[PDB]
Amino acid sequence: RLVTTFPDNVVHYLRGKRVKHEKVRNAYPLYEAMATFKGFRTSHRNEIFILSRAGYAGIQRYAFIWTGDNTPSWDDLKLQLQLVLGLSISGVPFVGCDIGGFQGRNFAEIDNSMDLLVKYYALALFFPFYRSHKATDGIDTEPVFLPDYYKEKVKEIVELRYKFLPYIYSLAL
Amino acid sequence: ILKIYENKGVYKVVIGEPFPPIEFPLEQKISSNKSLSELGLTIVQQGNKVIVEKSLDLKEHIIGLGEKAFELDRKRKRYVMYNVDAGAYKKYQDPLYVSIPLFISVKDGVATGYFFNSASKVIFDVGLEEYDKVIVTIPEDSVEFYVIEGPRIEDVLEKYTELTGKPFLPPMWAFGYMISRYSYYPQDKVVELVDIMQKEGFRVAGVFLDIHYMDSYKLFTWHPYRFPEPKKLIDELHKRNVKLITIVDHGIRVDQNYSPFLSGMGKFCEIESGELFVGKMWPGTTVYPDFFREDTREWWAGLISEWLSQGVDGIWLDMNEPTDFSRAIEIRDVLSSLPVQFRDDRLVTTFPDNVVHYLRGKRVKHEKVRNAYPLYEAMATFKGFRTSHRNEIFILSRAGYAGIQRYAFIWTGDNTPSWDDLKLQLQLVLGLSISGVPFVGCDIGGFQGRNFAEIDNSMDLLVKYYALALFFPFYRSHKATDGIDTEPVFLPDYYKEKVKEIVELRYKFLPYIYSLALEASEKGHPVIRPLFYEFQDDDDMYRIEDEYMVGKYLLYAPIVSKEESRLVTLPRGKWYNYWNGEIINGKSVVKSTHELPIYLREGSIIPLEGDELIVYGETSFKRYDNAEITSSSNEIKFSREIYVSKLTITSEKPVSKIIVDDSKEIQVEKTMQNTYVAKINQKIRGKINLE
Repeated sequence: RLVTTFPDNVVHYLRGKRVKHEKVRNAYPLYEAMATFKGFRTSHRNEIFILSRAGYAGIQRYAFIWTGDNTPSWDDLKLQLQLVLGLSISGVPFVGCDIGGFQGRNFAEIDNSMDLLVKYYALALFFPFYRSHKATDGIDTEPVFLPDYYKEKVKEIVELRYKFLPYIYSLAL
Repeated sequence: ILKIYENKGVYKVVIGEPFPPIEFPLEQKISSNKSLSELGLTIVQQGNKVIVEKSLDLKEHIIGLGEKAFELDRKRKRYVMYNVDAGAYKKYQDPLYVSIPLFISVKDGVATGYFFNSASKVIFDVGLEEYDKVIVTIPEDSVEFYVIEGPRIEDVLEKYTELTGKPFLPPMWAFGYMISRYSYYPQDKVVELVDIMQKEGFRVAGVFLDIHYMDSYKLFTWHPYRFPEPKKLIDELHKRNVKLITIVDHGIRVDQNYSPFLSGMGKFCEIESGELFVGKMWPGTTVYPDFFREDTREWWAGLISEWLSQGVDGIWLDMNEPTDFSRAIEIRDVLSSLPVQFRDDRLVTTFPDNVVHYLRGKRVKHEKVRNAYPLYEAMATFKGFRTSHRNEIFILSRAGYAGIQRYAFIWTGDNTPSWDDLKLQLQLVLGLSISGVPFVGCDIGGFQGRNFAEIDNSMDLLVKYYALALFFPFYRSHKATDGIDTEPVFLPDYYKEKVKEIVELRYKFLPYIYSLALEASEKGHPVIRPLFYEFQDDDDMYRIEDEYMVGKYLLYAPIVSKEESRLVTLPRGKWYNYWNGEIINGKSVVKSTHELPIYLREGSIIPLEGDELIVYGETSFKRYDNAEITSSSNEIKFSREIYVSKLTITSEKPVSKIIVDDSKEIQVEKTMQNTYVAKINQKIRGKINLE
């Protein structure tokens, strides 16, 4: 995976000084989020919403963070919980994961069963960021495409979330 | 150029000047009034390619495409139709062994079929490239496809079957319990095993002989040491009423003293430059028959016929994708030393690109007609049975193309034993079934042995396989060389008894299954069906994949997990619980009450072993022996005199007595809720009344 990072000969200008990318790499997303947040101010937009995949200390000033490209599976339920809680205990409060898992059907070790999907909705019941996201070749995971049995379960879980939204938002404040 | 022909709700669209892999007759070529736009299609011709587009709505369902390791509703995936030796395939792997370029669209409850008659590497991009479109790409400058009107899915399949060919009617023993392995030998061991199986109560219909029976893998030969007395072997099995099916590959060994090689000369596949296509297969250096040629077909039929004359009862065609290993071996020889791990590109096992065939006198590239290869091999093999005046025909094929149903059964190849595979096998056989190939099955217990860690050989999983395929048309146990022995006789009594009861239950339902087979060969209706086939108007049905219908009357929800019970989704209408007698209202979810969750639909007639008969509601049914049975008000009519042993009537209203032909009255007995039994044990002229 390290092959997907910027090469070693890349440089930036931090506070007027020329520095190597490897010395300041992790702060890159922080400064991008900062500039994007500034973009909302420039528009006199009071309701700000920014989602970021990467981050560094301070990223909480400007954005929500979701756990990226997770794989649908029973084990992933426990993994996502460790990921969001680790982020949360580290200063980044607004977090979540892709409900139903991002990965589609590009490899065998993916579990697209509907009862697992229902467990994802239930797992993130109280997560700050509650989003369903799926890859291009993954089955359609919108609740409206589920058999009535499962559709009703997702419907009741989402309604229960909205019922607790006031509490969640107070904690956000 | 663009021509459109119509007739019987089937539009034949011709783009350019097509040269089909096989020609399908049209009994009325009437030029159509409907245009492409009224057909909802867009067509583009480019660099030797034809792209056909159709819109795709959010609620629209796409089914078919044959053997696909994916969910039955095919949306959000780009499929490739190219026969390939899939090896130890896993879910979501594509492509596989069979290529049926047919897909059915169900929009607003109405079904429409689309069949592209090209055996080239056709791409079906179902809402992937463009979320709201189905894009079909045919790698040829010309092509002929058909739009098949429904409106019922069954209506599309009847027309499709009418077009490509009705399934042949196989003998009843072809649906019996088959034992197989890779491989059973020497000949004395084959008989010993059959004896133990029968002695312990297992009714074995036939045994399959894999490649170890041949002499150095040479087709049409017997291993001199393992099978020195083929006649003895054959008579012993027949003496025990057991059929013998022998595997036959497609590779002819390049051997100077091998008869088939010498007699087949002139009829083998060639390469662009004119030499023979010499490759690698089980017998080593090999050449392959060009089955696209009439004469090659006649030559093959002759060898088959001669082979059948020793008393062999069936032919099992394998590796007929067609597969070749020369490329793989070439790579393994050059990089064998290197301590690096190779990638598993299955496409490397297909024929090279420079291979050519002669189709209807014309020289064509293998890549243009590849998928039809197994079809022509099966055709020639079927012709071999005719040449032998053999009425009971049995042919098993691994690969296939549209029309393969005319000549053979298809099994899902080299599956891996695992709990997840239970669900995969169900999608595979149902996909094949909804695509025109009715006689299908999978290797019970899984083919893979112990050549890699991710294989589950637990006995309770094995039992679940037997239970899963309870109603599959093809019921065979097959295992790889290094796999544990999976024959029931080697299981602890606890598990052995369970397999025994499952097999007995299958034989009890054989009459119904065989009647559905007759229906398949006459009307092209599949034997096993996904729920959406009978209830295409209910969107929920397209997400149910661990349940399947056997015919129009029986719903089976096999247990595909370690649980003791499962949730069963019942379609609209009333359903009768086969085991405890409960009748539940459709469009609901209930918990299973038995290990084998079977439910009968209101309006069912099911013939069982030993002339037994189950009737629930009003319907009409044709038994395999031509006897038609009809149930209405309180009357069961028979098209002709037939014997009836035990009659079971399920009814919410009590039944005190039945009357045979207006005179004799038979004692009725309430055995459980909604269940009434009458021990008739006598011939019935024409009717039975209920009171």
